Amino acid sequence: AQKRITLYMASASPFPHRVRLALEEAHATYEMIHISLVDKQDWYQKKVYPDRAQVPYLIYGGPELHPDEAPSPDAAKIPESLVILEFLADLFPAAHLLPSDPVLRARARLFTTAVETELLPAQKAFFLMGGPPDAMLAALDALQARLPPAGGFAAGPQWSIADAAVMPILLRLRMSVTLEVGFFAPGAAPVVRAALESPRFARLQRYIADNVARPSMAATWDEAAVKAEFVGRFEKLRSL
Amino acid sequence: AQKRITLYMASASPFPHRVRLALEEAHATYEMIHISLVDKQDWYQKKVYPDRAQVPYLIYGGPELHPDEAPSPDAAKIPESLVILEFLADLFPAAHLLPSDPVLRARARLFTTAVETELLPAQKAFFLMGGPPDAMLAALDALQARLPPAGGFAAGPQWSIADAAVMPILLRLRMSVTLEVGFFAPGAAPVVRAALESPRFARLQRYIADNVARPSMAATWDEAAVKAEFVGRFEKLRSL
Ligand SMILES: O=C1C[C@H](c2ccc(O)cc2)Oc2cc(O)cc(O)c21
Ligand SMILES: O=C1C[C@H](c2ccc(O)cc2)Oc2cc(O)cc(O)c21
Repeated sequence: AQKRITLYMASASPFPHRVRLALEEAHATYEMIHISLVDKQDWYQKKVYPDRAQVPYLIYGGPELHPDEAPSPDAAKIPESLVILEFLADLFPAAHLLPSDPVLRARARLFTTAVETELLPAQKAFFLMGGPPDAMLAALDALQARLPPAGGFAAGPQWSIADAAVMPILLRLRMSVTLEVGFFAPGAAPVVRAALESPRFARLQRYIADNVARPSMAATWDEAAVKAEFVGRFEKLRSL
Repeated sequence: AQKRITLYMASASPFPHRVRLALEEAHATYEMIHISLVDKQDWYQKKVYPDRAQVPYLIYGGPELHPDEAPSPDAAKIPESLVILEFLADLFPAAHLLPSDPVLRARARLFTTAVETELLPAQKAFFLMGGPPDAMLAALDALQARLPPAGGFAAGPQWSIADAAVMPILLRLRMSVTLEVGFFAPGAAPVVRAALESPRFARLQRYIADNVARPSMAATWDEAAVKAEFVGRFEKLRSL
């Protein structure tokens, strides 16, 4: 049997979306609970996750959870979207959320490492610090060249959690420069938008379409819900 | 030869030591090529690892490999010490470099996540940027508190690649503040050194001792060679 999975989450961040993708790809059974910035004050820092009150957060095991309850002592609390991706691959081995070959598992984890050390820093300096679009586009060149040039997904022919880790990021990057919502340099957003639609990113376009076609994306991507919450998160930042 | 392991390594840096600990714990057959961290052989970048020319770098498969040779095209090349650790737990499932339970595996990964996002940057601010010693001790307090208080290793009663990830940092940090070899603020190295010997850090002294008592330390930790290359690296960097 499958012990109980309750995911604490939100829509603006790419990070809960990563977890949902894997959960869907494993045809897992789970419930979701949403979490606001007022939830993290009133009850989610006091009652559920005191250390850092971050989502995403998996509760594995124990009984049915509703909002404002504390997780049972005996259930496991698992933060950190990448660890959770690894946990799901361990929990659902029949789903091959990671390939079986040790070298191709490394290749998946090297892909993710680079999303984290290279793609995310570039996005931050570009969308949040007004950096120039050259830097952003060169990070995207590099990401694209790490894709298998002979086609398929990040680690090769089979979908893996390396795809779950980057795809939420690319979708929101595209949205944020399509809506021009960000702390961009002047005209930076439409430079990046037009380049992502051009031949320089053919391989990446194809990779995005290959991921968006799988039933797991339709099941985890709600344009409006993400947009709504993405715009909001930008205004929070903006204020302060 | 379908299983040959060649490791590009060095002594001063913690990251190749992580891999050696794992190889010894797995009773793996392997060969080492020594890349100098004081005067890096430029054939390493030109013929072996052009992108980043960093150690550790693990060559899996193919024929015998000598210094000043390119690895075979048909062999796998794996950088990133934490990826290599996971790679070796997958190569050697019977060694149990990770526990079998998914929650305990997540526990190990979480522990490592914390070494990476809290301990290393604290060490960096401290050893490289001359930051105050109490900030460094605070990251050490937190590390110690994440250990099982009764005894045992990072993730439980069994050794795991999470001990392989943190033990080389701990050893070199001790050595570094004991010889005051670093860009420390006046009097900050002795504060940390004396606090590491005091009853505040007794649980952590235990952890280091328990790890050092395992055969894998004697087989991987040559303190005189580490110190020679660590001092030589530091003096070179200072002169610049
Ligand atoms: O999921 C991660 C991310 C974590 C990490 C997080 C932040 C950081 O700066 C570095 C590493 O390292 C790991 C180490 C592992 O053995 C397995 C893992 O799944 C991870
Ligand atoms: O070893 C790592 C570290 C890498 C990482 C590097 C920098 C960073 O900020 C976060 C993660 O992420 C991972 C993700 C995985 O699924 C498995 C892994 O072994 C790793």
